[PDB]
Amino acid sequence: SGFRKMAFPSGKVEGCMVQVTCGTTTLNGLWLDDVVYCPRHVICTSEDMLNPNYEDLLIRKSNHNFLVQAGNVQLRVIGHSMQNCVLKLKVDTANPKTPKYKFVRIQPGQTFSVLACYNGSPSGVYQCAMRPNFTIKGSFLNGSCGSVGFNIDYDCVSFCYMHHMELPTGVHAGTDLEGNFYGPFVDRQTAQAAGTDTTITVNVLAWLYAAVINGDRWFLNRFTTTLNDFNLVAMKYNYEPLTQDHVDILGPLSAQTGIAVLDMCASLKELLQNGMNGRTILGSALLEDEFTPFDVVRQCSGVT
Amino acid sequence: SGFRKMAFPSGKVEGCMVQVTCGTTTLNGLWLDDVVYCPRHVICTSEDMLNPNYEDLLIRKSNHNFLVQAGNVQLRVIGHSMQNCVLKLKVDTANPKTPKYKFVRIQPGQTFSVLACYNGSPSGVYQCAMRPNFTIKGSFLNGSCGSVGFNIDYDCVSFCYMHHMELPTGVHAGTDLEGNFYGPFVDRQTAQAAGTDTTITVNVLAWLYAAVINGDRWFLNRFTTTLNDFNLVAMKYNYEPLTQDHVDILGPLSAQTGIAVLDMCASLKELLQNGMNGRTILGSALLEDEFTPFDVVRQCS
Ligand SMILES: *C(=N)[C@H](C[C@@H]1CCNC1=O)NC(=O)[C@H](CC1CC1)NC(=O)c1cc2c(OC)cccc2[nH]1
Ligand SMILES: *C(=N)[C@H](C[C@@H]1CCNC1=O)NC(=O)[C@H](CC1CC1)NC(=O)c1cc2c(OC)cccc2[nH]1
Ligand code: NA
Repeated sequence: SGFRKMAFPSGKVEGCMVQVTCGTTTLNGLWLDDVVYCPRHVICTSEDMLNPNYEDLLIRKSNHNFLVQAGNVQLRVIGHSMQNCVLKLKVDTANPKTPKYKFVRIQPGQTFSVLACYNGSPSGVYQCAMRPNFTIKGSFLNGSCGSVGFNIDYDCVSFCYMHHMELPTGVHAGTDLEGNFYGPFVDRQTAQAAGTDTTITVNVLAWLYAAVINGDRWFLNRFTTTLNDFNLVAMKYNYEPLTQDHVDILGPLSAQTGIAVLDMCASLKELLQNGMNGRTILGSALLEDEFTPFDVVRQCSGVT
Repeated sequence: SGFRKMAFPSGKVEGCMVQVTCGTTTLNGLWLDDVVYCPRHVICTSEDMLNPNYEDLLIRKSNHNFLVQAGNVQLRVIGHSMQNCVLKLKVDTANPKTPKYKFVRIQPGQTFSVLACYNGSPSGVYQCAMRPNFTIKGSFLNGSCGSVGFNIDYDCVSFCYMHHMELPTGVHAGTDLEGNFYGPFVDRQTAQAAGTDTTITVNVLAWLYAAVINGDRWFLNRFTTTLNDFNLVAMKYNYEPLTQDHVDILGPLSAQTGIAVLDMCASLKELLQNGMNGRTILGSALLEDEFTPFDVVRQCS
């Protein structure tokens, strides 16, 4: 037992982190097969960052302008291209540590592990959630761009995030592995504001199911509600609306505890309208929203 | 910026996890060089677990009773011995993925990363602290015994923990890699209670410095306290006392933020006496004590 914010084992991703340098700018890249993926602003200097014309800047670069390094070992760049905000550098060596992998674009509310790297060296790993406003409350410093977030299913690594930016409020922004930003953010040296954040409702429900599994069930009530009425109230309490996918992935926890999704939604609606009244859930007095139903299933059943 | 519970990258440890089976019991082992380390209760049956005479049980086993598996590859056991609660199985193959490593015993208040594994397959990694009562607030299920905790210094892995047991309260217990339990716990199948736990004060102070570095400073005040008066109040609230060494290691964070240590201690004393008033610090409604000063420095610099 015990419930912890848990990250995936990072070895498979560690085996793929490299160091990409253009001129004096050094950030991190992802070496899969014979291709290295990294943020394109590696080709920028400071004066270019303020308003960059990445096409014009890339036409001026050649293969021999890119220094790719695994450790201190150079990988020769034999091709280069730009896909949205991601630079793809074809190298001369296929990574022998390439795992089975996919590129996926996650939805707001999903979690993933971030491998914080600097100069191609992994420094840390932590668990993160894509907020409803398409930011992440990560932990990044200078030189962390190109660090990736990922999940692992069986032995297959699904890469979903590449880091690019820190907003003035201290949250972070990035793209998928196809270079498309999450949210309305652009890779420019500008102070950009995110929309107002909200609470991830499906994750709070997953946490309440985790409570019921461990005996904590004072918050259950008689009532049920329709999905639409619940979403209407939830938006009034700065909670995200619940999608059909959300109801579907809550299915296993509903079957394990015997509590239907809409019944638990009525329980949470009562919690939002009346409060907690001093009482606690899993010790905590705050409702936790960065555990997905998958995370609860993973820690309350064991997976891989 | 930002602050998260961060674990060390686990790849070097993943390269060493194997599956150890004796009879019907299967748990995890650590394969370093030509030796596999695992919890000794792998040799016990449900009958033995109540009051196991481990040396009698071990002398009755042979090399061929132990099935060591690296993924889908059998490792032939050519020796076996016992160091306290840890069984050491000598195999015929040296692990090529063996990193530079050390066996260390950590003190209460220190943190480490846990690689939770089942049947030799790593499933998760998270950050833990050795509680003052020598438990850890981990996340372990059946078959997780043999999972290890560790830190990493440049490229050297310091193994400090091997998991053995879950207490009735849901906290966890284990040994160092020399087989000596942390705390008054025993590897037998009984309900075992821990001593009263206290809060790691120096860690709370480091985490308040982390909160100041990341903008949160509603809890600060214009007051200052002496070390002894702060320790009086802290012990009143079941907090471990703050030593001069603790004050010194907070030095870098004090220099970075410009807040003296005793100034922050006045802030924390006000927090303990008054409460949070519904407010939060770094998204937490409770005072966090599982970040050492070094963890904060490493993350905020
Ligand atoms: C990549 N190495 C780096 C990582 C940042 C720095 C601190 N922690 C992080 O997460 N990324 C950047 O520095 C990016 C680069 C631009 C292409 C996006 N810039 C920012 O994150 C950035 C720039 C500003 C700014 O510029 C005037 C004003 C306010 C905030 C801000 N953030
Ligand atoms: C190892 N695979 C396993 C890991 C446990 C199971 C549940 N989660 C964990 O962390 N360890 C055990 O099962 C140990 C074995 C000990 C003999 C060394 N046993 C316990 O943790 C245990 C036994 C009891 C008990 O027995 C009557 C009563 C209450 C609690 C308890 N915990
Ligand atoms: Na003060």
